[PDB]
Amino acid sequence: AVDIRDVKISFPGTQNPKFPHLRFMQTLPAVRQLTVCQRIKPFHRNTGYIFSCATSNQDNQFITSMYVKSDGTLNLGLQVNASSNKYISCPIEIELGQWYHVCHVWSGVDGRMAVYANGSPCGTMENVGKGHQISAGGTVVIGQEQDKIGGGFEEQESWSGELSDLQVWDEALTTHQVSTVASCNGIRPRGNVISWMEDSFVADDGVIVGISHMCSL
Amino acid sequence: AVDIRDVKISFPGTQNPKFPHLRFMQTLPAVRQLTVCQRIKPFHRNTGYIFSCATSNQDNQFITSMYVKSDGTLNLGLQVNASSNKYISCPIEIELGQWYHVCHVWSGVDGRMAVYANGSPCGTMENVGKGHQISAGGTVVIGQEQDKIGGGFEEQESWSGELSDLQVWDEALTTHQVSTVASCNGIRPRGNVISWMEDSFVADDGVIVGISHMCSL
Amino acid sequence: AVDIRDVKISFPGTQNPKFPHLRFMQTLPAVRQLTVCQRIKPFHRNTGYIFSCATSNQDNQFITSMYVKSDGTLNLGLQVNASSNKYISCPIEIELGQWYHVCHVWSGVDGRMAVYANGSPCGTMENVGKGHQISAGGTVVIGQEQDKIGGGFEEQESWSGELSDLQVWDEALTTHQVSTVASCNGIRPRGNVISWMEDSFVADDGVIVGISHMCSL
Amino acid sequence: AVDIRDVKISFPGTQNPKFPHLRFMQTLPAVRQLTVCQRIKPFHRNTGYIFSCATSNQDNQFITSMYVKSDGTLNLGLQVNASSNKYISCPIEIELGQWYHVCHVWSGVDGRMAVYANGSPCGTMENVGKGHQISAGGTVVIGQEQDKIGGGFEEQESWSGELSDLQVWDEALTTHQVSTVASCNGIRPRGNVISWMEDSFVADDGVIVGISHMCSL
Amino acid sequence: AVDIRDVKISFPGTQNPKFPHLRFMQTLPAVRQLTVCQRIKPFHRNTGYIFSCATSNQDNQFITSMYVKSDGTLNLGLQVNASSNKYISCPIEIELGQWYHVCHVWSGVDGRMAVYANGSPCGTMENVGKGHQISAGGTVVIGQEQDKIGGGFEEQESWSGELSDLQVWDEALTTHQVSTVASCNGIRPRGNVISWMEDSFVADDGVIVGISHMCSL
Amino acid sequence: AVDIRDVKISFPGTQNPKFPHLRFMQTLPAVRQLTVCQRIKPFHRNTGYIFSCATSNQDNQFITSMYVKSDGTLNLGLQVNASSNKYISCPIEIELGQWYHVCHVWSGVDGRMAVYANGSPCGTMENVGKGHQISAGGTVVIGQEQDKIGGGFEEQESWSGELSDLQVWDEALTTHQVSTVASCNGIRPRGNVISWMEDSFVADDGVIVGISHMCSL
Amino acid sequence: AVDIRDVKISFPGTQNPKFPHLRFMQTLPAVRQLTVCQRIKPFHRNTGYIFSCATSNQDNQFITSMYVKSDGTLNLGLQVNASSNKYISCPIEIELGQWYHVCHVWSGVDGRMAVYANGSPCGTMENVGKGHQISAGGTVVIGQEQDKIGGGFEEQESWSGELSDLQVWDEALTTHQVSTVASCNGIRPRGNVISWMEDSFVADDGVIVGISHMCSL
Amino acid sequence: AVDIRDVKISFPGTQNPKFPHLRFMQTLPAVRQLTVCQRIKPFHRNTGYIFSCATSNQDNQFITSMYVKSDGTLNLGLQVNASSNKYISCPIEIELGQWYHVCHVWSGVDGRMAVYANGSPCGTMENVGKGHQISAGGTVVIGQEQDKIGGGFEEQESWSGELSDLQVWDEALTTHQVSTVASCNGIRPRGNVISWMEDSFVADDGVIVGISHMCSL
Amino acid sequence: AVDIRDVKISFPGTQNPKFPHLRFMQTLPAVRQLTVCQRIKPFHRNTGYIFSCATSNQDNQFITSMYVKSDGTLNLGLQVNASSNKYISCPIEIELGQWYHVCHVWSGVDGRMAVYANGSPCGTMENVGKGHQISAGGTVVIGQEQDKIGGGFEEQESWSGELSDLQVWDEALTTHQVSTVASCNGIRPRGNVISWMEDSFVADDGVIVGISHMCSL
Ligand SMILES: [Ca+2]
Ligand SMILES: [Ca+2]
Ligand SMILES: [Ca+2]
Ligand SMILES: [Ca+2]
Ligand SMILES: [Ca+2]
Ligand SMILES: [Ca+2]
Ligand SMILES: [Ca+2]
Ligand SMILES: [Ca+2]
Ligand SMILES: [Ca+2]
Ligand SMILES: [Ca+2]
Ligand SMILES: [Ca+2]
Ligand SMILES: [Ca+2]
Ligand SMILES: [Ca+2]
Ligand SMILES: [Ca+2]
Ligand SMILES: [Ca+2]
Ligand SMILES: [Ca+2]
Ligand SMILES: [Ca+2]
Ligand SMILES: [Ca+2]
Repeated sequence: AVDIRDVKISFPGTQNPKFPHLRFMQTLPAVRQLTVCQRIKPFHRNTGYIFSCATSNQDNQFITSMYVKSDGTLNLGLQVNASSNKYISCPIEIELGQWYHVCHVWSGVDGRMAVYANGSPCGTMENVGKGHQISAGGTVVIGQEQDKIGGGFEEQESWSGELSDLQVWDEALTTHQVSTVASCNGIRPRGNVISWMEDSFVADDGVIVGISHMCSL
Repeated sequence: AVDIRDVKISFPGTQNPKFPHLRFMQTLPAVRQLTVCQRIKPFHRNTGYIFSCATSNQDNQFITSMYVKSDGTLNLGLQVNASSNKYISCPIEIELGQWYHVCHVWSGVDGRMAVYANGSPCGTMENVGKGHQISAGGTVVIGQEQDKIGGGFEEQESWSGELSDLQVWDEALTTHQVSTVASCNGIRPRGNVISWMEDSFVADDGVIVGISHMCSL
Repeated sequence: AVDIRDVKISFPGTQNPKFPHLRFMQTLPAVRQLTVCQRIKPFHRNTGYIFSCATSNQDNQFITSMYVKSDGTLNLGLQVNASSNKYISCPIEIELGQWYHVCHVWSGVDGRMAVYANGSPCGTMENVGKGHQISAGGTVVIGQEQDKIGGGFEEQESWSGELSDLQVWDEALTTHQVSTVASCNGIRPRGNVISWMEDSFVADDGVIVGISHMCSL
Repeated sequence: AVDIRDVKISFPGTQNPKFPHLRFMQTLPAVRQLTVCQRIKPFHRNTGYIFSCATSNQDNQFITSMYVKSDGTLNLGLQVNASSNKYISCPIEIELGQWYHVCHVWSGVDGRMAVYANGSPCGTMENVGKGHQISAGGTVVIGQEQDKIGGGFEEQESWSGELSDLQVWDEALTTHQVSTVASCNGIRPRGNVISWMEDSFVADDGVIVGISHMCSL
Repeated sequence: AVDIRDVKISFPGTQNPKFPHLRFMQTLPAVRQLTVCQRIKPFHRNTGYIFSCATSNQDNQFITSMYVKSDGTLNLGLQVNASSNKYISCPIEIELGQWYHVCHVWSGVDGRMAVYANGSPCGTMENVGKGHQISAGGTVVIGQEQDKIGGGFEEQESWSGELSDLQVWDEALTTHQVSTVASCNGIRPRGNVISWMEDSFVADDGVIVGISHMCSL
Repeated sequence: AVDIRDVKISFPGTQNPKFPHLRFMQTLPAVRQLTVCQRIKPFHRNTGYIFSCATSNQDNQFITSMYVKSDGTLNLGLQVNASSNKYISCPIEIELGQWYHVCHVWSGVDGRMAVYANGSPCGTMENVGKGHQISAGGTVVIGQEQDKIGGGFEEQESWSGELSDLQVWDEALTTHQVSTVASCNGIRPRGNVISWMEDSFVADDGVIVGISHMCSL
Repeated sequence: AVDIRDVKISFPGTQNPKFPHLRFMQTLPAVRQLTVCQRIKPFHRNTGYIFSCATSNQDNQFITSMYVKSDGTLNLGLQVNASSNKYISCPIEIELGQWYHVCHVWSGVDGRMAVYANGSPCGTMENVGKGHQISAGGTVVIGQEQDKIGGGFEEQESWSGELSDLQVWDEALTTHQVSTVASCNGIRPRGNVISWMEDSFVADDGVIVGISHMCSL
Repeated sequence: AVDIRDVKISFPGTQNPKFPHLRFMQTLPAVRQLTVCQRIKPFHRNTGYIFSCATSNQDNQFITSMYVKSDGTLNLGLQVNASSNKYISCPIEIELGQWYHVCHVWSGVDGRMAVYANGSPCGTMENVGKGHQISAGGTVVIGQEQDKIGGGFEEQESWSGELSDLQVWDEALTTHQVSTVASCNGIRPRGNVISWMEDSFVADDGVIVGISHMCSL
Repeated sequence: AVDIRDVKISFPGTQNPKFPHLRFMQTLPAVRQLTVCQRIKPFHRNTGYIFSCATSNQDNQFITSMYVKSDGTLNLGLQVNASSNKYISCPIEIELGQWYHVCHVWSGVDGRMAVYANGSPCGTMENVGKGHQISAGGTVVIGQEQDKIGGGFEEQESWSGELSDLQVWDEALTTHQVSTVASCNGIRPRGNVISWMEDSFVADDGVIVGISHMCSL
């Protein structure tokens, strides 16, 4: 049968008061490094936030985002501890309505940031949350940007499209690791902090549950 | 990895205006026979409707329901074409918070009804929608009873608990077939009209997505 | 994948001017013996004709029919060269909306007739078309009784239900052969005069094409 | 035995009031992307519509069509939401009465259109239903162009020839995927929204059911 | 594919001036023993000659024949050197239009005669051509009785039905050998003087060539 | 044992009133394309017709023929719907008394004609029965040209020689298919409309039945 | 090498201000059922708490405990939502300084309680937290009883001994499941909420890390 | 399952009076050579001591340390018998928050010192404890520098980061050996004096126990 | 080659000032349970001490001893924390100069004592060091009884004979474990605190090193 990792979620589109999203049941432990990967099929070209981690006193602990520009260039962004969104553009032309594997690697130890598109690195950046350590209790929401724990959504910050195979590690995966994670036929590794479908989450406001044909047809 | 059929959905509990439920994307074709099976972990002992099929002019086309009585006896009910809920009790003591495999087999050809609990038949009944044929376009909702297409929910008719491996055939499976469907280690067959996780559906109002440990530990 | 022999056709029901049926492209050679087998899911209990073979000057060359009685007894009928329908009842209780394998064996050589239900013989009969030889050019229609080549249907003579795995031999199969033909897991033999799905036919008036779950689930 | 995917349907030719065609039993869910592939043996060189998807208030939701020009060039057309037929010509000379594999890929997300002939791309086009999303409930008819749900056929818009292995996905398959879909000896994938022979359909007005010798001889 | 030994010939029926029959190209060597076996599906119950061997001066060198009596008993006859037909009845009830394996074993050395039905002996007889030796040059005709070399047929002596797997040895096979020859799944031995299909023969007057379903279905 | 496909028929030679020939029991369905292949050992160098298909109102529906010219060149002809024999010469020198594999491919869809000699194409031709569709009920005769259904033979139009492995498809096989059909050791495919030895036929006027040593020695 | 599940922790013994214990990094999601299993080597015979789950406003959310009586009888206790310790004695004589596998199964759905010793059930109890649902954010501490989140330890409530293979599920495992969990050579399943060694935890006050020789020697 | 050698310990960071560290239960025998290897993920760039061996009268018997310089160069230090820290820089740029395998090889026999980074030698040094022999009874502490047996920690001398697969031999491994020790997929050898996880140790002050993803993902 | 575990040591016999013995290099960690097993070939029948563990303030921390009585009965003794030698006699007749496997199991947790002879238990005893915990730093001497750390030997307390396969665990092995340890062909387990030949020791005063033929010949 199809593999559990090929299950996908669809974020139809936001418009107050409907905010399709996902909220994980368990909260994240305290972490000082983090790698978040997932397969995405973007719908809009404007900025939208995908992964949102918020604590009782910092709704902007960790937030991954993206936006495509006119020439079709992919721009992956990361914000740590209410900082400003830092972006890194990838040498790939995006086609709205298509699948892509993306990873964000963050290391508060030295404040390094690295984003990957399809197993290939796009580039790194520094002074991104350097010295910062996400407090324990992070609540995770997908497809919406929290301003309140698991709430306070702004339709203009939401992200629409399809998503699946979300994996998260509290370690900064190396460039050679990231590539084994993105490959479809690879060994398909699982995150230690969050393994797609293995860690339960909550759904609301019309998310569609289906299957991703990116890897298997 | 875990199999896609072991994914489960949790229906936390209803209380206006929150109605956790599922609504399938595709509507059912016109059918004159129907077998609906699924694994369930009931939470409450009072009547709740699980499978609800409604058309633009008959919100009560097909509705499976259940309720446990004081002695712990399982009672599976079926209602066809706005008829009255017909019940058949099973020779098994239910334990709220535990897994059970259940099937409802309906044949409008002769109006026969048969319900099974864990691959074993509980009994049959007659004159249940005899001669009736569910019109094409049936909309399916899980965990809520529709009074309107995909809506008009009544908190008192909702069903809470956990559910998974929902399979549906537009044929009246035989007693020997039903048993091969319920077994965990069996060949695990898939429904032709609805295959759990293979046919996409919509989620709203806090359903929890996780994994069922009934079959595999 | 599912086997080609598991394809089924559904005959919704007749009502002038709609006569759902099938008409084979090639006509039958001249034959003096004939075995017609197929899997059927009857809808009505009243007489209906399944296999109809008609020539330019005898629309009643060969016609298989059936009807269930009050007690649920199966009655298989055969008519040869405009004779009268001869019936043989089988020791099995029919359940409208269920699958059954049936065969009609006719031998104009001695005029013997034998009908089987699920690989088991129901009984034989004599003086049924004895000495008769169906002329070459027989046109075959399924689910309707011809009074004209490929036409002249009477809605009261039509047969509704589901059908599949239709096999036809111009030889009178033995009782031991018929049994290997009816078994699902058996070698599944194919008719030499007509092999289900292998010999093309024409469809009209709303027959539904799908798949039979009698053998494979 | 021959594989179920090799079953073919023949559309003899239209002439009021006879409109040979197929109508699928289940209606399409709401989709915003779509890939329709199938093997075809064209009879006429003039425009004819193959796949027709119509909703209660837009009989022109999605319609694939084709026509061969004097020099034998294949022209595949697509029309979305009552737009005008957009065509893309392929670098292949058509031979009426021969087999060809064809795919139409549409993505309302960015309005992109791509057509393939025998696993190879013919070219793409833009602004084709951009932003459009086919409403849920699409009724599909093959070999006829609907002006009414499952009706209102115009013999000048009908398409004749032979067809088989019709596969449909609610995702925009990639160019590398389309190629594995068209190959005969390939893994032969099945559509998630419509799998030839697996999803039941209705037949009327003389369609011939047989077998395609394109792949297997 | 089907085996060459399963090819069958049909002798429709004689009526002056039409005499369906077979005539072997090569003539038989001089023999003093002979075993002739073959599978037959009799049509009429009256006497008919199957194997006819004639020389330029004795049209009645060797002739096998059969006839069924009222109670359905099989009677196999043999005539040697213009003697009178000697018969031996078999303990089996014949059913016109069915297959049976038959052998005639003759030994001019001691004049013994033995006939078998389905690998089992029916009985022996003596003083049948004792001391006789069929002269070289015997011409063989099937389904007709010669009064002239390869001619002089009498419609009343013809034999109708189906025949196949004709084997002939110039040795008197033992009872244990005959049984290995009759079995379908056995090693299927071939005659040394005549091997069905291996030794060419001539056909005239409407014999039908087809395939026997006695052994393989 | 030798394969059933290696059985051959010999057409000794015609001379009124003797017309050695074969007539198939079942008639051909209505077809608009046709591929007829067979192995032949020609005896005479003058024109002779091999495959003759006639309907109740057109004795010249489809007729394959051949003739060798002085330099030994093979000329394969085809006539459709009483048209005139169209010929295509092959780049091979024929040797009367030798085996050759030949195919005629006809497509009434575009009126194309193609003939092959030993798996290799000799050439194509156009405007051969374009738009024509052979009516249902075609009677097939081998080695004689019908002027009447199964009769009206003219000794000057007869064809003598040996023939075997006759295969017929109601589809226009491609050039790559034709080659797999002609090879001896190949997979040896079977025609869907007529499979040598599998579809019964009638014989008269001295045809010799034997075995072909073209493929196996 | 030794398996990761055989790692053990030693709780030397408490004496203010030293409180050897473990505190898991991630907090428990909200749960309404729970199965906690682990291998233990008890040191003292008096009551000691092993598993302690505390939330911001209920330090007594879930607490497993045990004590051995004079006759060596094992007594497993459970306390839910500040209730009173409920005990169930097991039919086994404990030997301080030896290994034992223990499981606590709780289901707030019906308030059922069941404890096991070495894969065998000791007995069940009711009205234990019935209707209760542990709030999300439970902090888990091992070997100490919290009166404050991750603190407020009372040396008289601490538990000493050795522990390993701690597994936790948010489902109420069945009696048949518990048995496969306790066996050493079994498949050794892992908890979905807490998998020994897989989910990180914090150590303080002298816990000894080593290896358990209960299973492997 | 994950291998026992992949268990890691995290040293959060020191700040009086909290001194996260490890103290092995068994003391080191008397040794005159020593190889200490382990996988480390450094947090700070300033000097920190990792391995500390102290006896009743020399708290500075053996101490491994490291520090990264501005340009990211790794500097591994060793101190023997209260000598001064001798350093050797490695040709590798360190990235705080990443994994590296490191070994210190010391031989009091000739006073040679050699340090390796990732299986490769960085360089050697001499006159380092030449003639010295560590007295029996060495107590080992990790992540803290002892000034007292198992105590007297100075927060400015502590080392933070993650560590795992600590192996120790009382022999001076060769350069070829060190390389097989550092490889992940290698045979993974174990130290004879200290084998990670195999020899028990004590934990205090918040060390985190988890798993290293350096080798296995 | 012979296995390392079959190496044996011979204790010739003591007589001041010669005290043949062994002293392990590493000292024992602090333990509260202990299992000491070894193969022995006794020479004298009078009491002799084998395993002696002494700390800087208790030369009598743990001492195993034995003596054979007149009837040949084996008596195994144990002394803990300067207590008095407690003995347990075994139901086996000893033969000086022969091999025997012996184990002493001590559990200070409950003060239980158990001795085994050849995998079989001889009996248990209580109140033997109950509550006692051997302090860290135990020095081990074999074949001599220490009154001083690694010294102060008394010739009358020495033990002579041959010994090998000495294994020691800081856990109280179960009776079923002890039996797998004693068997020669068994899996031959190794102690975690002391593995024969794997943990280095010192030799003096004429111990003979050789090989034991108890297990392998
Ligand atoms: Ca925010
Ligand atoms: Ca916001
Ligand atoms: Ca309702
Ligand atoms: Ca309602
Ligand atoms: Ca009629
Ligand atoms: Ca009629
Ligand atoms: Ca239209
Ligand atoms: Ca139209
Ligand atoms: Ca005669
Ligand atoms: Ca005669
Ligand atoms: Ca003619
Ligand atoms: Ca003519
Ligand atoms: Ca408390
Ligand atoms: Ca307390
Ligand atoms: Ca120091
Ligand atoms: Ca210091
Ligand atoms: Ca002493
Ligand atoms: Ca002493």
